[PDB]
Amino acid sequence: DAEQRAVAKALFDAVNKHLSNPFIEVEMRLGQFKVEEDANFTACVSTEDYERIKTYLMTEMENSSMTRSVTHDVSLRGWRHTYATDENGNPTRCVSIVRKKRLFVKNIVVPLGAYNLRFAVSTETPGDLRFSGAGPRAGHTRLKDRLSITDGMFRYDMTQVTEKGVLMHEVEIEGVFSSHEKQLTESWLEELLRRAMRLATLR
Ligand SMILES: CCCn1cnc2c1c(=O)n(C)c(=O)n2C
Repeated sequence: DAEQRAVAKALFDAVNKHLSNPFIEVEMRLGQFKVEEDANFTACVSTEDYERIKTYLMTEMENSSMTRSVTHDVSLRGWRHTYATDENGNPTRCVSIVRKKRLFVKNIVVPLGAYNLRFAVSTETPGDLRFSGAGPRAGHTRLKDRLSITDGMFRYDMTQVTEKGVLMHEVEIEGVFSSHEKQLTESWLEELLRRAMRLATLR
């Protein structure tokens, strides 16, 4: 509690200078270190931990708005092309083209036995949609089966990502702001830690 307030202030003092940037995004990702060979941190949770997180959120947030989308992402020259998906899971039309620029990244200290937490602030700038002419297979692709639960200023994202045949499970929390420059405050960052720590320690 007392230390949670300190890290919330440390996060805010580092992110404060960036809130004037348009298209800024803030996220807290569950994950773990040294779970695949060539990577340091991997933003994934186990299959059964994903499921236990799901029912927790389904029960404690059953009153909240819930969306559900299947999309097909293509990484190409640093840009991410998002495609809509048909009944078979296959790409149709390109809906958005965005470029992600990491601004600030912080590792959150976590209780022993809980999932690691990664706090990231970045810009996701939309781009010229004519670049969809490259098609949905010009680069590495990820099929994303996302369940989003929006609760106030927080959006929980639970995603099954099929990539090169293997299916991974991802859990993250995003900020839902009308104006992040005015609404992302210390007390918001303190709550983000509270809610992320709850998911990370569900065992
Ligand atoms: C990479 C610089 C060129 N470029 C400028 N804007 C772009 C690109 C691009 O390659 N791709 C794939 C894009 O999607 N956009 C929006």
